[PDB]
Amino acid sequence: MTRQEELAAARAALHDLMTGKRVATVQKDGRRVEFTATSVSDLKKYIAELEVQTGMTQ
Repeated sequence: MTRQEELAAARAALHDLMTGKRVATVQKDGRRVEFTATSVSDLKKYIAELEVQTGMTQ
């Protein structure tokens, strides 16, 4: 129902990784999101997709 939200929260850290955060690492039911302040940009796109996927069922 709403599993992409958890890491989408990780996105929150990720967008922060760009400045505040530094390294995000989460566990999902299909893929893994482990990133730092080097690929977080490319990741933010991936996580951004994730984000938009959040609350897929409301």
